[PDB]
Amino acid sequence: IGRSSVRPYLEECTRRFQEMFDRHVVTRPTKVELTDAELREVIDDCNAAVAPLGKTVSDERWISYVGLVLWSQSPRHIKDMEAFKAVCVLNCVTFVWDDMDPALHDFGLFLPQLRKICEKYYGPEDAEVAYEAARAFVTSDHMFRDSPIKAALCTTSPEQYFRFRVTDIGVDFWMKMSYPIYRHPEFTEHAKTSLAARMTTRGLTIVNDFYSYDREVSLGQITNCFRLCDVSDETAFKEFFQARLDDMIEDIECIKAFDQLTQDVFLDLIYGNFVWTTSN
Amino acid sequence: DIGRSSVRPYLEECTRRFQEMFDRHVVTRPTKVELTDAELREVIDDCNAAVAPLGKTVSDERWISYVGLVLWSQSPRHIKDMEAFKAVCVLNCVTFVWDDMDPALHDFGLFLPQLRKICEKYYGPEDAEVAYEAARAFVTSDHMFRDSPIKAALCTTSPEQYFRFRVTDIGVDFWMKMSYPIYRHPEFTEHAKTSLAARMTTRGLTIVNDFYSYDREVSLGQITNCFRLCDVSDETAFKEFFQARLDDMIEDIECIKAFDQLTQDVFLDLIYGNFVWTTSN
Ligand code: NA
Ligand code: NA
Repeated sequence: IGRSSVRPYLEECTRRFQEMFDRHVVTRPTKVELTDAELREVIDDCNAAVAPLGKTVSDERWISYVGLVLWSQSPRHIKDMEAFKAVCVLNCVTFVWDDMDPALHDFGLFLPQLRKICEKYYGPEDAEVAYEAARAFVTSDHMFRDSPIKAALCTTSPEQYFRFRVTDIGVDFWMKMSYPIYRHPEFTEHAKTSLAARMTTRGLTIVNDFYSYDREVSLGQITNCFRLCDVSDETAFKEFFQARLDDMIEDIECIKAFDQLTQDVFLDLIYGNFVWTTSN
Repeated sequence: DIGRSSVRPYLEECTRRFQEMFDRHVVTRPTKVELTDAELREVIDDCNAAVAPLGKTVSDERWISYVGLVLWSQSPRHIKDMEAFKAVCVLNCVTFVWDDMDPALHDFGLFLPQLRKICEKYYGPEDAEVAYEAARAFVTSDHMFRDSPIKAALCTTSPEQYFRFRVTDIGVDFWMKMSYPIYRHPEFTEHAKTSLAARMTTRGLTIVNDFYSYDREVSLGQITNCFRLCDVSDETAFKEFFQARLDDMIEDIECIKAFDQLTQDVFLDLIYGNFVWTTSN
């Protein structure tokens, strides 16, 4: 699996993902607009949060990361741009954290910076919800490095793998820091029960996994669902890829039973993630 | 008509096969946490206080029957905090009583402050907020999904969509988020807080609960039961579906054995203890 690649399938799978979204989601992703002042505030807060780790990060790097939030959130339904900036900052600094050598992970310096971001942008209750989700996420990543649990869950079956990824891909965290953006009671409850995360995990993870496969297997990373099939066998791969598209479609069609605003947000997230993933 | 279907022809054989599966795959027999008379009386007093604003009188016998689920399903070897344990006893019991009420009588303005009072009595400041939020989210979910098209979609589409809904709906995320203070075990605490603990144990709990509640639930039009996804009046179709559900339980148990020893003891004691309590009452 160390020298395997999905490169033969890259164009066809991209085309098929886009065809699926065009058929099943229809509504095209749009990019949330930040003013120059708002982007500056976001970048200032990102830099302050990773400064204690000695990180200098370029504006260009921060802006590439924040594009995920601008594309994946749902601009029609935004009601709180302070929460929106918080998600921009939290997303960005977690990306930088996840790219660092783990041996330099100083939780004592980083967790208080996450808390500071949450207390700046959210009300008291929401700040605790967002902070706990951020804490749980980065703590999980640390716990499962070389854990037998990760090996068991990621190699047993797609169901066990996606069960691990509800947390490990970050979508529970994303939902629990994003609901204040929308101030929509139903969405808030689905975020807090993690049903929102459970409904969107496969569509986010399958896309992310396909486009990270070559890099991740080159680094010995096992958290990728395409490791569960023999990608070098075109027949096995196409069968597995179709099964994953079927998973995404079943989730999308189930999401359409949610209330209109919630379904818009869930579907914008899955489709926006795909656009951002393929653009950068 | 599914409203008249029954799993009664399969009751004995399925009970035997569940027990055979647990004997082979979990091995360690459930044991009952012991409560002193004083501790049991404190639990019952707090249960009665919590539901008194609703005008509910409940008998000691009824509370003790509910308490038994916690005494059987928790893991006595690993207990470190019996205050947390009493909290789970009280929260389990009052939630059972709430769920058995006519929903027309659900006064959240009266009930939620009583849950908060319980949490603040028995837990530290941080844990009290975690347990209360999970209790709040659970009872709020029940309210918002009554007659919801989301419930219909998730519960009729596939077993995977159904179990995704039941991670919350059957209460196991709530259970884990009020139970981790019992054990003060850092790994378990994190699995409870990420809800991986709930996701690992949902199928084993739900399949057992669904099997023994089927006749009751279908007679009331309740759709939250995985055996509605098969034709239980066709023996061949039922046996195939039941085996598939047993396979799900086994795959989860075998995966749970990859967790650290204390965590896996707690997870497996929960699934197997739930089955013992379910069949005894
Ligand atoms: Na968008
Ligand atoms: Na037990």
